Amino acid sequence: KVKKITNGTVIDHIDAGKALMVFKVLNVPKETSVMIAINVPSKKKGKKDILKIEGIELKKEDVDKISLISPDVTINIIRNGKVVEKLKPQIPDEIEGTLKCTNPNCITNKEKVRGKFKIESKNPLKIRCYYCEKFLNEVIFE
Amino acid sequence: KVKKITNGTVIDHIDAGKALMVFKVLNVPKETSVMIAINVPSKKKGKKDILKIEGIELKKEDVDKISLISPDVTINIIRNGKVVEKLKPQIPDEIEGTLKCTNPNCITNKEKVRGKFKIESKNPLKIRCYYCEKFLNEVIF
Ligand SMILES: Nc1ncnc2c1ncn2[C@@H]1O[C@H](COP(=O)(O)OP(=O)(O)OP(=O)(O)O)[C@@H](O)[C@H]1O
Ligand SMILES: Nc1ncnc2c1ncn2[C@@H]1O[C@H](COP(=O)(O)OP(=O)(O)OP(=O)(O)O)[C@@H](O)[C@H]1O
Ligand SMILES: Nc1ncnc2c1ncn2[C@@H]1O[C@H](COP(=O)(O)OP(=O)(O)OP(=O)(O)O)[C@@H](O)[C@H]1O
Ligand SMILES: Nc1ncnc2c1ncn2[C@@H]1O[C@H](COP(=O)(O)OP(=O)(O)OP(=O)(O)O)[C@@H](O)[C@H]1O
Ligand SMILES: [Zn+2]
Ligand SMILES: [Zn+2]
Ligand SMILES: [Zn+2]
Ligand SMILES: [Zn+2]
Repeated sequence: KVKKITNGTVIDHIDAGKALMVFKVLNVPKETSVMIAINVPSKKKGKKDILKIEGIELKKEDVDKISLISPDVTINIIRNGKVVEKLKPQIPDEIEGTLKCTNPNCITNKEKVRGKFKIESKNPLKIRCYYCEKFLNEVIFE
Repeated sequence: KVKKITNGTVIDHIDAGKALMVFKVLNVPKETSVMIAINVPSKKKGKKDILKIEGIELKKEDVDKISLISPDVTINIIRNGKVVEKLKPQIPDEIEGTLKCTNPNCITNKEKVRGKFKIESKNPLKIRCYYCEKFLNEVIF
């Protein structure tokens, strides 16, 4: 019924309604061919989102960023139209820049100091700002 | 192969890379099931985007908004899994506010002034701001 990917990545089992957030964070080149399924059937999740990206094999850094958005996705490496590998995003121990400290008065939001964070818990996800040492109350990609 | 739309809308022939902007302006309910194809083959346009929405038949207002973003779209109404009607957008001659002038120096972008544009050409689409007289370099709501 539709053009099957030859070479690329299929980010499957994304929590329903979060594919657009994931896609934005990945920030792929403008001419990239992509298929985005939102709120579609899932035997495992009931409903889910899917991101199919042609011609790109995500780098570790991008892969792991996804873990901060949807903790149970399956990264499917496609080659010759076949799934040759399934990866799970890793929640990093530390993060450079990337996120916004949710403390309005943090030195990183008042001065020119790049963000720095540390993950202190994976489930639930708890991220502490290195500088003000306050936990983020939300995950925000800068 | 993939699940088809049973009842809803298939917005076809969207200019490549513009489906997300179109989807954003439609602002559909959070639980809406959707399929977005970006930069896919098209005999008619070489490359294009396609937006498929289950459970929603776009209202005229939305239809005409889409055209400003992508003038050659085809609105396909789906019922019982079949395209029962093929709609073409109507491009207005004038526009009140709605769009943001793409000229940073325009008064509308420095003071709180209600935008106003004139469509001087639909093929190709040329939208002129009444205040600064400059043509939009992009359709922004
Ligand atoms: N070449 C391809 N082009 C586009 N989509 C593909 C391709 N290969 C498989 N997929 C997608 O990758 C995902 C996983 O494929 P498979 O690994 O075939 O699913 P499962 O359903 O067998 O995997 P899970 O058991 O879901 O990991 C599915 O969502 C599938 O539609
Ligand atoms: N390119 C696509 N366009 C439209 N719908 C799609 C596309 N690819 C996958 N789907 C739909 O996504 C749903 C899940 O397919 P898969 O992901 O194939 O189910 P599973 O049952 O393999 O998923 P679980 O592994 O159950 O999440 C199906 O309804 C399928 O038709
Ligand atoms: N029930 C459906 N579910 C999902 N997609 C559909 C469904 N019916 C048809 N479409 C899509 O709607 C668009 C128009 O269908 P048709 O009108 O069948 O295509 P054409 O290619 O025959 O139309 P054009 O000649 O492209 O207007 C196509 O992109 C088609 O794949
Ligand atoms: N849900 C989908 N998932 C992935 N790819 C899709 C999906 N629906 C359609 N496509 C792709 O969109 C492209 C155009 O299909 P159609 O829209 O069927 O072509 P046309 O030749 O009918 O288009 P024109 O009418 O030529 O734009 C094809 O490559 C098709 O496989
Ligand atoms: Zn599956
Ligand atoms: Zn801080
Ligand atoms: Zn067609
Ligand atoms: Zn202006």
